[PDB]
Amino acid sequence: RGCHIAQFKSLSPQELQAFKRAKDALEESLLLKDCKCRSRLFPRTWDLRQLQVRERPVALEAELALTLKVLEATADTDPALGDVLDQPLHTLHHILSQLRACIQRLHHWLHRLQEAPKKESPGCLEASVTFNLFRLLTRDLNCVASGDLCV
Amino acid sequence: ARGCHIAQFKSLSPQELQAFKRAKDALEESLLLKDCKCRSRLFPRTWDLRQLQVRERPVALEAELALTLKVLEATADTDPALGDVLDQPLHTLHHILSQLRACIQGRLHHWLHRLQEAPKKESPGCLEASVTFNLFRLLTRDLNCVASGDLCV
Repeated sequence: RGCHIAQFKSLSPQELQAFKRAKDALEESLLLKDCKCRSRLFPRTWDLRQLQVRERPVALEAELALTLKVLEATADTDPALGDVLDQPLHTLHHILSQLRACIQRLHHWLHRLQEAPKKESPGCLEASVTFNLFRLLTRDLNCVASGDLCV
Repeated sequence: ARGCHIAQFKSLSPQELQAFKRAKDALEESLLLKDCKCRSRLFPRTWDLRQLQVRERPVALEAELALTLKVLEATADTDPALGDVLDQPLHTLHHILSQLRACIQGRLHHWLHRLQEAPKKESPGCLEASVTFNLFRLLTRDLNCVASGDLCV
């Protein structure tokens, strides 16, 4: 019952760093092929602040679920890269779990995130969630955790 | 260029870092839906300036820097929308290059050779990527190391 979503507004130096190592390793694992994408999963032209407050949670969760799904596919396919994603992925689960435990126009975007693991290559998706990772944790997440004072 | 003054680049500024950060974000977005990646790594995480002796680190940083500062210059010409974001960063990037030059006159030779031979071995999509992912490390860790001389072990 005692949820405290306002905790995710802040994140922390420890988490941030552990995520950076993940990103630094991922990007480093993306450089050796292959080609990427043919569409954009997370355009810098769109933003969670577009929807109404009550809808932003479901978008974030979806976003999370996808980026969680892909980084799991990667963690498996590359054991060495899995050692740097192990804890970050765990924290990523904790965030989403807490999200759905405390929540109780957005379908042109949602439906699109459905046509992703079936319309894009693994490398593409991996690059997508990787570049978007930091925006998810610090910006998008912060936005939802802040409710009515996120405009 | 009227002396050696790079200590001003040790901590940089939250101002500039934001401009580079948004620049890095825009760069990555362009990379998503375009010409693939590299066949080899230009900036291996295993490779570090601290491995070199203090007197040769500035040179290595110089090579690392000019490479990215070129690939970016090219990008800002091919994709002008990106150039409005890369604009100010590049000026700073040049400024540190200029200041750096005024400070100067085995494992090193090979590294600055793969970088010097890079623009004609890897794809433009590969280049724009290697220097983007290495951007931050260069501005914070690598640059700072050269500005710290002996005190960077």
